[PDB]
Amino acid sequence: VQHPLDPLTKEEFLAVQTIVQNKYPISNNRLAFHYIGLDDPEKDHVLRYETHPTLVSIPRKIFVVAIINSQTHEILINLRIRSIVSDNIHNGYGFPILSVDEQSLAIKLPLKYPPFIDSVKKRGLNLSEIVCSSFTMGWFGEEKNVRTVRLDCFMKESTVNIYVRPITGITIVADLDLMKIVEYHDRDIEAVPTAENTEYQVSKQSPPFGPKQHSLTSHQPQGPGFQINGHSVSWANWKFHIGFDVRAGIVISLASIYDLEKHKSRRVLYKGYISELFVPYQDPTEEFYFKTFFDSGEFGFGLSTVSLIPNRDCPPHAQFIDTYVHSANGTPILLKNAICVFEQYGNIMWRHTENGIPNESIEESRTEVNLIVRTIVTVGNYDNVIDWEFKASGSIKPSIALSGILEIKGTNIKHKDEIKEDLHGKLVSANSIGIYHDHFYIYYLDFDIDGTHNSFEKTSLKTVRIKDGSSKRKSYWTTETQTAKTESDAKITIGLAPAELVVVNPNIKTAVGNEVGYRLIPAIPAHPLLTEDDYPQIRGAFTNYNVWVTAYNRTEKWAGGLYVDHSRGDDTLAVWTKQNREIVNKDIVMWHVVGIHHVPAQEDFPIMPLLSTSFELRPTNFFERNPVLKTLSPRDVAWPGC
Amino acid sequence: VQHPLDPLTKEEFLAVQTIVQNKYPISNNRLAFHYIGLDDPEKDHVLRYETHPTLVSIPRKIFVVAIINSQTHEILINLRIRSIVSDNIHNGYGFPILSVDEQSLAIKLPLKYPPFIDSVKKRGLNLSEIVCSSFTMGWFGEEKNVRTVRLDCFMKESTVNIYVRPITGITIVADLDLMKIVEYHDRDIEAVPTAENTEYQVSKQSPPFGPKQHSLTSHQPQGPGFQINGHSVSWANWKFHIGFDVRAGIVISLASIYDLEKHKSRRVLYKGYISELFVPYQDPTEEFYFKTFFDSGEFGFGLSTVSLIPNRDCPPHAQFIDTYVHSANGTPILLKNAICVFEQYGNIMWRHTENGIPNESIEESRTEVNLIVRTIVTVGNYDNVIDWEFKASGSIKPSIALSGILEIKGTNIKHKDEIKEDLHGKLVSANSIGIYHDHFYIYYLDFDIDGTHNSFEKTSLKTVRIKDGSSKRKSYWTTETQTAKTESDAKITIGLAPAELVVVNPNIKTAVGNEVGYRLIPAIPAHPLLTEDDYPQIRGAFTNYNVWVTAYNRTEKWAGGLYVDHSRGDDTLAVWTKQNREIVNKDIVMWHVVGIHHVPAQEDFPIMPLLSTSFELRPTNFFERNPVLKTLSPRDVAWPGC
Ligand SMILES: *[C@@H]1O[C@H](CO)[C@@H](O)[C@H](O)[C@H]1NC(C)=O
Ligand SMILES: *[C@@H]1O[C@H](CO)[C@@H](O)[C@H](O)[C@H]1NC(C)=O
Ligand SMILES: *[C@@H]1O[C@H](CO)[C@@H](O)[C@H](O)[C@H]1NC(C)=O
Ligand SMILES: *[C@@H]1O[C@H](CO)[C@@H](O)[C@H](O)[C@H]1NC(C)=O
Ligand SMILES: [Cu+2]
Ligand SMILES: [Cu+2]
Ligand SMILES: [Mn+2]
Ligand SMILES: [Mn+2]
Ligand SMILES: [Xe]
Ligand SMILES: [Xe]
Ligand SMILES: [Xe]
Ligand SMILES: [Xe]
Repeated sequence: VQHPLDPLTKEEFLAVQTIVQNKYPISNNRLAFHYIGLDDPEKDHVLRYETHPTLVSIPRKIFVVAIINSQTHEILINLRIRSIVSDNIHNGYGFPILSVDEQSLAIKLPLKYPPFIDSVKKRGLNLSEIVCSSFTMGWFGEEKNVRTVRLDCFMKESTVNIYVRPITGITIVADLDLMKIVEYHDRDIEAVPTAENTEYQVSKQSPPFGPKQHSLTSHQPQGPGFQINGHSVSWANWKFHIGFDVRAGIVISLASIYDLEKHKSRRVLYKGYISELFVPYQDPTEEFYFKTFFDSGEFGFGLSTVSLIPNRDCPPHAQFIDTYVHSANGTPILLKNAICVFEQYGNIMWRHTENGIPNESIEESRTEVNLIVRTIVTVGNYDNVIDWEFKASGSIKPSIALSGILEIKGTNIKHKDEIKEDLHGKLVSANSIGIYHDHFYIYYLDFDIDGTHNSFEKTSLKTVRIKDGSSKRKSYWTTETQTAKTESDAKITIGLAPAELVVVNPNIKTAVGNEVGYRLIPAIPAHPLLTEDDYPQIRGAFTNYNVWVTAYNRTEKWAGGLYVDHSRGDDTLAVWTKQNREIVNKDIVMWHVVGIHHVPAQEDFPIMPLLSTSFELRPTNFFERNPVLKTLSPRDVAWPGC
Repeated sequence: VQHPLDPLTKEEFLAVQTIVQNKYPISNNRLAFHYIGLDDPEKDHVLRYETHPTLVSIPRKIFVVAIINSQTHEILINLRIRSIVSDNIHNGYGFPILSVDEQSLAIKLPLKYPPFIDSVKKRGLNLSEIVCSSFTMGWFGEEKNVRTVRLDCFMKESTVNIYVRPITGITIVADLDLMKIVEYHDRDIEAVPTAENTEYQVSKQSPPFGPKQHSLTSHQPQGPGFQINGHSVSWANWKFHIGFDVRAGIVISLASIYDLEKHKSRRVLYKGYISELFVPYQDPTEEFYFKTFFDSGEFGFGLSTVSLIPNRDCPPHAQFIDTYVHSANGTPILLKNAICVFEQYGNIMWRHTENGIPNESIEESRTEVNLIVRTIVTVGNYDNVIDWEFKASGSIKPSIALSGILEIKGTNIKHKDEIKEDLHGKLVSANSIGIYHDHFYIYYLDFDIDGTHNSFEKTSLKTVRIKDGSSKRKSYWTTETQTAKTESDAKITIGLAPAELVVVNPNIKTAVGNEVGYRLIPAIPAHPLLTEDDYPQIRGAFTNYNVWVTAYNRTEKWAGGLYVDHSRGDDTLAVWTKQNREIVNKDIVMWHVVGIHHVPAQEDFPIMPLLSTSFELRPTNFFERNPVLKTLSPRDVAWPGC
């Protein structure tokens, strides 16, 4: 019943807590769990299990990152035999994911800190309605290596929208290990933006409302087209596994599509997730220079996954999957409605109207039903709606949509005509600067296109000029396909030259002889605007290209490095690929960076309408012909479906 | 009841036919109507009519392009008084949109032409199962200016999928005025691809089918959220007018959004349509060198609009709008279900989960209902699904999706290993080359952002390096806004440098002082790969940039020129902008070129799954704040049961 790639259960978190506590009792040890996740089973074992799932036995192994007595420990546990197989101290740079508990403690410190109390009083602000939040500080060339954060504070009072009410102008640094403020500098007095009209909760808003949106009700006469057996999904011609990890968030594994013509299930994607985020702000002053969050490695995408609100975050009749996370003391926490799965209707699958045959009317239009797997991750002010969409046609469409709250920098300025220098953002409301920033996400995409042995092909589009009278045309374009030999050949800056980027299996061809493959259709690319030598850009060097390909390696999981808080950037994707390994006809992995540059506008305030992005992974000579040529539209059914 | 921008009614087409026949009787004149459309009412009159629609009287004026006795006539008619106001002969280069009737005659010619009959017999093909199609030939520097086309032929037999069964290797040129074949060269014998498994009609396919897709049934308890009064749509906070023209196809006009905070209807888009298409093939041999269709100007997007199939091309409960087109003799033809309007559910409008306030759980997620207006244009083998999507948030999202059939070049080659030279396409099936080609579409977007006096702003994102020790950061980015002064400043190649492109009203600002505007968020851009001096690229010079801005001019409607068939490219958007007019704080128009490079894959055969493209027009300081801050989700209703 339990699949080897399943997320950790309540029971497994408790056994981990127990096994680690046994070695390090809380009576004589300060013990904090900062990561508890499944140690990836060896791929060859997983592939053996797939073909004989009743026979192949894989032990559940757990990787744990724990701070014990102010030292970072890496602990591997075999849960079958309830033993610790290894326990090593991390000696390199960087620190684990911040825990929720230590943040909850850190944000109370300013409220009892006499210099903060005096700064607050001098501004005439109500101390009892201040909330603070912990921001990571990264690394800026210093040799000092301590677990410090910056604490920023905000007014609440008549609104819960705290992020639009900063108390701007105060430096507070807190050491999380010591749990105390180690630096304080009250620099500038800035007005706190009003609470008026910042409220986003319907219960706290007043009329008028509008425009009115008409309701819709719907029903599937034969129920859902997908079945979830534990974490294993069967839907239409697809099978895949839904996993979940406290750091990565959602993980799509073992994605295979049934080829009706060949009567065989065929692998596309062994493993797909978001490996890291990078959200660099563009305000170089003391107020914000340090704010370039790596959400996944600094806060945990899984740890920060929210409960989906039925009928809103997912359509009605969506099916929900609960997951478990853990707290700092190792206790499992139920995360209700962490993921949902639903079907989407209305799309045209394909069509043709034929009018070229005299005296014949021919038309055919068919519709598709698509599958969406959705999860939502909220880190502080940003909400990220993460979707994986599957289509019978074989396309997979990973998408990310952004909402939430702008990070506001407070200012005395009320109108644009008062601005006399670069504010490093747009004035989106009185006293409110929306600071310029980027969102970069990098996907790990372990394609095993019809098997593990794959290659990466760049199909360049090139212009040929005809000068020799051999045609009336002066020009045309044609393709020129190059196989990337090493990792340096697969570092692509999209938009420099026209090309299709394809992962193929060179060992498997269609009957006419084309290598089977999948191609990336990207959205308009964001490129880094920081300099390559800037400290946050070194740490976020995984954003240096839009696409990368590496040789598959178990231990290469996290693009910003295993330890991201205060990282020096000596363990990123950029660093790994300096080895310049061979990537021809072997197990390879694609990494794809997506992102936007955010120039805030007034529409983003006080809460922001969804901005949707997407890319498509499209079968490209994977099938002999259109895989949905023989796929029928869903039947028409008169309301109410009986 | 009749709005000035309404499409031509049956009655109006008949009056036009009558008026023109009365001056040019068919007893003494050869008369063909190639275009009959609404002569655009003057803008200042239309704006006056909007404010007083019961009082302002605009005469319906009709523009007609007719070939009369082998001369092209331009005829303007005032229908109120049933008179011809002007009748001028076109003396320049190029010819009108091909009529359906003359093509029907032209495609029969090969079947009675003894050299074709002999060429067909020599290949052993069944003459009674051959169908031919007329292809435009453009212009390639020759001084000759006649209405010729290339005729290509196809086998039918056990399939209606003719385009995948070419008879390749025969040149046939026919003069449409003379209605005869004026050139014939049988060059090469190529195998005709098999009919086997080319069928896309469900009634002509055999098992097995799959995967099974589950049905859905739906109902709106309070009916549709939109009303259509004639051609004027009211939905949510939008009003706009749906028009139709035999050349352009669908036209969206007078799009205004109600701003609840200001209690006022505010203009965004005066007029939006697809002005031209350009589909250059990349085979320079005698077989295809000439094939670079300008769909709209050569065949008519409106004339080529198909009837939408209920429940397939549009979801159930969509509302349909009939239009009229015309035949060559000027008779109105009813086009049932030419356009549909429906509402789309499921999207998150915005959300936030707040976890930063100790001991408080705060979450809010709202959904939006969006509006889709759809039409489908099929020219030969290509099907284009054209959508205009409106959102309560103010975004407009025009989209184009592509399906239909590949244009196949027949060949004796069965496997890729047999290929010894550039075939100018991919081998997608035995004997079947899918020839490389592009699709370029150009949109006319007459934004009148909260009024007619607008400017075009390029907000460049620039990297600044800090060297002088004033920050721990080495770098950041900021914005630099430049207003385009003249047309040369507004010719944008997207992807060269990072920037937001915004149309603003410089005379209207938000209370905090930002200019009201709308911004373009484009898809990954296609750029021309023909040389600029190639004959098709001169004719299609409107594709030379992704974005253009011109001063509003009534007569500048068609980006490839008024007369496209055999054009020399002396009347394109590129030519008009050599005037380099001023475009600061005045009535301006944006043109946006969208497109793809199509490298055919086997999945595209024998009929192709939908490839969807889109861009967003997003309000950018247009509103004081998030316009849907106070918009409530549609109410949830439980399935009633049985
Ligand atoms: C400060 O805030 C508290 C609520 O947390 C309120 O009871 C009190 O009256 C406030 N003080 C002032 C000066 O407004
Ligand atoms: C896997 O990658 C890491 C470095 O990123 C390295 O320590 C290890 O040797 C690699 N293993 C292989 C098989 O190359
Ligand atoms: C040619 O096709 C017709 C049907 O259009 C059929 O009746 C006839 O027998 C065919 N002849 C050959 C040579 O197959
Ligand atoms: C309006 O457009 C036409 C065609 O491009 C041109 O001949 C005319 O001069 C234009 N008006 C101005 C003032 O540019
Ligand atoms: Cu942002
Ligand atoms: Cu195409
Ligand atoms: Mn792989
Ligand atoms: Mn305008
Ligand atoms: Xe995004
Ligand atoms: Xe890919
Ligand atoms: Xe498209
Ligand atoms: Xe725009």
